Amino acid sequence: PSWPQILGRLTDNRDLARGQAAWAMDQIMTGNARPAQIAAFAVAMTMKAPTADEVGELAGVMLSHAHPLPADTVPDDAVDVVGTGNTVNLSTMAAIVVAAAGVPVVKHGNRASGGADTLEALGVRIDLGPDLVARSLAEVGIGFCFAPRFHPSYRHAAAVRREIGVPTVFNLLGPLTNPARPRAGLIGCAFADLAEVMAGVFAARRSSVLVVHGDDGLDELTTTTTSTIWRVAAGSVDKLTFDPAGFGFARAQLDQLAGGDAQANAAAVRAVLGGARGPVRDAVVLNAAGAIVAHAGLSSRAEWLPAWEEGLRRASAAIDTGAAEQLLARWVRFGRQIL
Amino acid sequence: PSWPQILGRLTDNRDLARGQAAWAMDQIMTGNARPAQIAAFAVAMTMKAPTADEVGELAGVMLSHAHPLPADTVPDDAVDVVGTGGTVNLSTMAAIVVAAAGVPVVKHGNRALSGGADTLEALGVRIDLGPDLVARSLAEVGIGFCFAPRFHPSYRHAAAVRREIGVPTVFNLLGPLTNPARPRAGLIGCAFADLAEVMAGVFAARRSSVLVVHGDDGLDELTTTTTSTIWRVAAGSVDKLTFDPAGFGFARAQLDQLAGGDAQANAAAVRAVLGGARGPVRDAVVLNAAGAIVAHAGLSSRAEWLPAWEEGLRRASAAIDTGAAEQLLARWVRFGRQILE
Ligand SMILES: COc1ccc(C(=O)CC(=O)C(F)(F)F)cc1
Ligand SMILES: COc1ccc(C(=O)CC(=O)C(F)(F)F)cc1
Repeated sequence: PSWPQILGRLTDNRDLARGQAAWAMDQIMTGNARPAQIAAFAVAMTMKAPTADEVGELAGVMLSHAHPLPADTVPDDAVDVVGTGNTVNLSTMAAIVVAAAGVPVVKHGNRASGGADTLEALGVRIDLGPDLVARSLAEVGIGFCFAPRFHPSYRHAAAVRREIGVPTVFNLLGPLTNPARPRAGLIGCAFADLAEVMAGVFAARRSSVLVVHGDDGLDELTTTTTSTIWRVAAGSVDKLTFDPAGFGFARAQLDQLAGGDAQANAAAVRAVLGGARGPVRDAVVLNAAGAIVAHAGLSSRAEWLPAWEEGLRRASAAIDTGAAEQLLARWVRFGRQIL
Repeated sequence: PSWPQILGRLTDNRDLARGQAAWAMDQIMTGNARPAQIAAFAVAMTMKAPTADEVGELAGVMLSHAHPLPADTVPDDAVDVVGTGGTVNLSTMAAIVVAAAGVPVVKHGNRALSGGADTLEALGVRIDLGPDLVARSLAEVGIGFCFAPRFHPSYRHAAAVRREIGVPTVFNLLGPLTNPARPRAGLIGCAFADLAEVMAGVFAARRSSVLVVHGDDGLDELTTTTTSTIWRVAAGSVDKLTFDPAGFGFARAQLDQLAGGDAQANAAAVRAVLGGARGPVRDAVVLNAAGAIVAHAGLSSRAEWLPAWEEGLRRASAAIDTGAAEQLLARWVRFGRQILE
């Protein structure tokens, strides 16, 4: 195995042999890959079109280098709510709403607005060690794994990612390398082909996940139009077309849903959790419900439609009853009380 | 203009906007491109499939950073004989034969398996010479060699990345398109049919008289193992042709018979061929030398394809069998040894 061999195979538009993606990622994680080699691999893998097996090797090697949460501190029904990339506004709000509905949530991200930035603008302490993320989950029902603290060996790839800027297969790794390893979640992707790849990876993990792609390009469930959902459970995938109009959701415009910077997002979080109505609320409710449906897929034998009706009810209620606003405040309170 | 913009465009399999490739290359040449950005660009451009316009921008910017040869020192009808990589043994021998046939030759390359420059050094040729001495070599010997690191010092950042990733990229095309002497004709081989057509487009834009050649066995030269595709470039237009050496009496050969080796072995092969040794290596050398001579003729006329080749094959054969090729290499070595005094 070597870079000329692996890079050559990719530029020739061939899928890699089993273990080659893993070899490449291990070189990258151990500081043995030159920045040029990392970049070449990232780009070549992207333009070749990665397979689920390849991405599975990349994520798997990365996790083998990550710091875990302490034993028996992550509830086995914890969920993730995130997109691959911007809808940080939607995913941040959805995550808070899901937690306020009684579902444990553990997120994973970094400062870019990134997921971490919006949370910091709300007064949340994002940079916590494993022991305290665990406490946060137990005491608040939500936690955040700061990527630099849990994936320190990813620093070389991270530097290259910043330098080239363009999205690559590495953008898919965030959701697939949550160090808390939640077994469920709502995972958005901006590209349909890659969404399907991600669903394949989650399937092999026996997770209960909704991998979602707005047919308008959104890396969340959209209200602008239909969405494609890759419904993942019991080692298999159920691909379907999803229309929120069937749940009474008005059609919105794309410019209404797009996130902004950390402060603009924070302002939007405060307004929505305060009860402000509009397209942004609807999108948050929609994706929160999606996460709740995924959560139900773990234990409940509840069917698709009734699961959604209950998920939408619980999401809306988490906002309307002030539970979400109250949970965020409790989350901020927790970080301040650590000192 | 930015890397995310340019790299984003390529990963979406779109051709670049005008000037974007030029911007990228200028960043690379001035040392302002990070290795990761250079690598990303090279790979992305390769997998998208580069256009003639894009490569023309790369080559043009690279040339603007290069040291030129002195004014009025390069003969108007100088030719190049080179491959973009798989046959260094063949292009080197063909170059000497072409020079011996009276066609000025100016090559361009680097030390590498013996590279083009390495083989010549093994024969006693001084390869690392400034522009004034390359000019003198062309005048006094009829052949010259531009040492790439000497003429393209600002390319060091790109070359370091090329070695690191190892895989062939669009940058492998730049050698023949950035010859500092800027010969207007030549025999240019490429191991990839699609990239060969791109190069032909660039030479056409320059209104060069060139044969871009591709062995249908993956050879970056005219092969004797099988047929070859040839893009006849002349008068700003391109004619794509199939080429069978058998139509000129050449017997089919095996690929392993044209096998290069270390610099000492290639040198031995050069001495053998120039000494008149018959065989498939000679045949391949004569065939590629003739190709360059046909391209040279295209500068001053549009002679018929078949008789051009027959005269070219004849001239190349004569250059060897008169001893002219062997004598020219000796004059080349002699010239190099004279520089010290
Ligand atoms: C300096 O060390 C680091 C710098 C940046 C990062 C990330 O940025 C990773 C990230 O988002 C992930 F995809 F979630 F993993 C990790 C380590
Ligand atoms: C140390 O600085 C350098 C190192 C290597 C080279 C090349 O090797 C370029 C080359 O082949 C060309 F495309 F023909 F120009 C140039 C400068």
